[PDB]
Amino acid sequence: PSARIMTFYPTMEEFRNFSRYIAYIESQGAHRAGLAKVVPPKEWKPRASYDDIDDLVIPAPIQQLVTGQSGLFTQYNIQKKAMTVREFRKIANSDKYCTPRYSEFEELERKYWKNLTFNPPIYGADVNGTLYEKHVDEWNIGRLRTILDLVEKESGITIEGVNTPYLYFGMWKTSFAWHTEDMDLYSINYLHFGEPKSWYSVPPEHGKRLERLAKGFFPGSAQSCEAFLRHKMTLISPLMLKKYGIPFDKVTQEAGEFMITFPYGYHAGFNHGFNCAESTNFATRRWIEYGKQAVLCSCRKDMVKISMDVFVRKFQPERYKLWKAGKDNTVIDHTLPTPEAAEFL
Ligand SMILES: CC(=O)Nc1ccc(O)c(-c2cc(C(=O)O)ccn2)c1
Ligand SMILES: [Mn+2]
Ligand SMILES: [Zn+2]
Repeated sequence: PSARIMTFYPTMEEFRNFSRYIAYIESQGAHRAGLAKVVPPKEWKPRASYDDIDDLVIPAPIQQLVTGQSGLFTQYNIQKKAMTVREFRKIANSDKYCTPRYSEFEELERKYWKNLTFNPPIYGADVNGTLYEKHVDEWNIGRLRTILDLVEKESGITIEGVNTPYLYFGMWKTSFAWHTEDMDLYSINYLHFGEPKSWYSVPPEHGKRLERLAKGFFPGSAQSCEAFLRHKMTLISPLMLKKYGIPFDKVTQEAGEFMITFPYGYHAGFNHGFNCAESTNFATRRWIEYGKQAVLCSCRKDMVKISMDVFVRKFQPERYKLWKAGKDNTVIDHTLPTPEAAEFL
């Protein structure tokens, strides 16, 4: 109602059916913030121990160089040589790169935005893989069983990090820039272990305002691409958002907790120290209209585009002809929960 980030605490019985619970948190309005936390039942664990992954290879570690001032920044991601987790961790916990001393989140937050452009960190990002054991059937990021699977059930198409899992090994001050998901999908993020990850979110109903702000500050960027925020290079501080009246909220994700982003929910954030997160995209019936209307990067060829055709055919058959003819003028109402939420309404 205030479009603020909500947190949920499912029972183990509730935790069993992933799609149904997302339908439930949406019936509670969680999607309005564009971001929600889910704390799993105490009984649940995805892997017995994380002690046997020191030899896992991070194929393409990136150094995050950041340039900018007064709350506006551009981030250049520079690929470094491959690396084992053990090698990463020891860099991460080294004195040069480890978390500074701090009392409250607010202080660490100030330190992040103050030292953003100094001493570039390394982010072990976009590693193909899962840390779930094969037997875990609840909230398994490797096989969430949502209608996004249609991309690989009806079509034979695989998209790394999108319907397959990605691992993110973070250290202090590693960042994810402001962005929505590819095709404005949902995403799920599970923090396996380590120091926290802090998130900023803008409600989907005020997302355009964020985009107008960004276009204002980066007009050359705006001109050379229709959706340059999809480059995931743009950092904008909470003080800049507050100054220009963009509504937003912030939340800190601890180890063992899930974050869900919702369609067209802009988010950004940073890692507090050494940690590991797993994520992928997923969809619900509500996403389809977002997919249909998503504005994509127009300046790169290696970017993610999902043929919406099969989703329209299967879930909106009465609109298929109209859509295919270019006359579908459905307007998205960001406050409405996905259809599956009828059960709880
Ligand atoms: C390097 C890249 O393609 N960026 C990217 C693409 C899609 C995403 O969902 C995220 C992302 C990453 C995180 C994270 O690094 O923890 C959190 C939320 N979103 C980051
Ligand atoms: Mn994301
Ligand atoms: Zn582009």
